[PDB]
Amino acid sequence: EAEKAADESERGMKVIESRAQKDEEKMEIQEIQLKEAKHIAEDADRKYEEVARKLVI
Amino acid sequence: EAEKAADESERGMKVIESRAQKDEEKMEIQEIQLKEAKHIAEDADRKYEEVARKLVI
Repeated sequence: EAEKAADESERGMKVIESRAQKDEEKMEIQEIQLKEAKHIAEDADRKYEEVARKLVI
Repeated sequence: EAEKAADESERGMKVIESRAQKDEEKMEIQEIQLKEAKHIAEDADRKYEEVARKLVI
């Protein structure tokens, strides 16, 4: 009985760990995309303010 | 042997569940901030285009 319980727990542990690792990898990719979005936002903001100042002059 | 295996399996399942929930939260917040940043980027690009045209005029 204990052997059966241990094997079932082992299988559940392995599958849940695999799914967690894959979702973690995708989360890392999402963070990379967020960083790129941050950079694009900052660059565009600088563009806009510079152009507005030049237009005023 | 079975007792020790069961204890280790329980601890591993606990830690994997905690890490999985952490990953889900990170994925959610990453997606939210990503969408907000993309919308801000769209707004900035539109503003840049409009002010550039006015500047040429």
